[PDB]
Amino acid sequence: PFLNVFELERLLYTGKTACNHADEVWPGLYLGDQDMANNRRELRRLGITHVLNASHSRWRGTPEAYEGLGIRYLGVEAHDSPAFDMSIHFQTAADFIHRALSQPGGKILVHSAVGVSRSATLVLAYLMLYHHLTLVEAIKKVKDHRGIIPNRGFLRQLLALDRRLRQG
Amino acid sequence: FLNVFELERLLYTGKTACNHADEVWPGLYLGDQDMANNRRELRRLGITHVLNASHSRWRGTPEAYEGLGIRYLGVEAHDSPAFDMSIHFQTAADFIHRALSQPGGKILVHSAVGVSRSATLVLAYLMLYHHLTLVEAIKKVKDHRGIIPNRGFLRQLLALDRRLRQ
Repeated sequence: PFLNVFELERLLYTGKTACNHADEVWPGLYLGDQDMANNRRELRRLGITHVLNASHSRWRGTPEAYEGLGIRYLGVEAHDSPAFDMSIHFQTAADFIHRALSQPGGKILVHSAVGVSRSATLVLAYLMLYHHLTLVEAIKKVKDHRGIIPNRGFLRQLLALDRRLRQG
Repeated sequence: FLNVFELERLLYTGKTACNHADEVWPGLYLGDQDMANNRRELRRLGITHVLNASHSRWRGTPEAYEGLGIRYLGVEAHDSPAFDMSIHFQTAADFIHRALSQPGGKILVHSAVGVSRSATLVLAYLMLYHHLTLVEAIKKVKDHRGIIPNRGFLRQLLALDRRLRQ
């Protein structure tokens, strides 16, 4: 009927972290939630050219408005569970983000359902691979602008990426 | 360097709170030092009591509070897992209770950053006066303000929870 401080901590980490539906966390890189992904007017207003859905649903498929908005789309199916292997998506998502930003005027929304875990993981991987931030560095840069908390398993995967990169 | 558990605390403690204070319970605002110094906001919100869980004894009661009629209790706590907040649980929950028992009463419980020292007394108040368990108190508050008491305060609230629930 009682717990230890570690389980309390895990519960506390499910508290409020997100303040807006999306935040620019890197020049031209917005990180946000499903609402922003479905907000045609805001996607219009912000000049969104690429969308990376890190929570792609085979049921809902590619949002129908993105064609009318000129949006290049990449959905990856992913589940926000410490047991899920998000690393299968690191390089394909990073490359996508790189070529979105590489384009003059390019602007990308990376999103999940909440915008704090699946999506945040791929952004942090993108900064590690393409800008050579440490895992801790990328976390500090992103959390300056959006309260992120990748699940424990995604953090363990990002730590392993951090290890492998810093060696080579 | 940093293990995953350290990465978690860095992410969740080092985020930027959406607001300088949040109503986490009816008439109970939990927030930071900025809000404590925000005369405009204090008046707009109708704050009638302030509990400074980060009180320094060489500053007194904030001077502006008397003219506003704001009643003050300062708790001289440090945000350290070695600091025993438990000796203040009751005196703090009492003050909060009197504030909220007053018609129109509204309290600001604050600390430096509004995540640990102040949050700890808010949780203790909810357990003592509304008989919530620690976990219930946390679920009540966490979606309004992303609190995270330091591990030692969590241990002292676990001690309280067990005592109150025999």
